[PDB]
Amino acid sequence: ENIEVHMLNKGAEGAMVFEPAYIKANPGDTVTFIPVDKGHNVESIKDMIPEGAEKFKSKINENYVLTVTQPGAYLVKCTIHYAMGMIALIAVGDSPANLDQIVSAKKPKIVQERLEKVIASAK
Ligand SMILES: [Cu+2]
Repeated sequence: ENIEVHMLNKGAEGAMVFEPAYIKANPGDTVTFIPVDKGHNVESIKDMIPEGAEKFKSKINENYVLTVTQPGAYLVKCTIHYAMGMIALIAVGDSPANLDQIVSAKKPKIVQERLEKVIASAK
């Protein structure tokens, strides 16, 4: 299956967001990131992707189709607006083994609050 994600300057949760910012997927699924607004990209955060998944980085303003394989949680960001809270969390499979680690990992205070909200009122 495919899951469409939009990158926007302004969304329900504020400025610089991924909608949806919580993505539940299965191995083999694809996630397509569409920058409806310009000046955005998608990139995996170091140490916040699973076991053997490979890191990735898209081009600014480009549509990017990610194929998810390894089960576990992935924290991704917009390289350009990471500091302002632009993140999305992808959960591949049930009970992702690295979720608690990611939630504890060090990262900007604004992304943390955003991350807390996506796991809470959502899932
Ligand atoms: Cu951005």
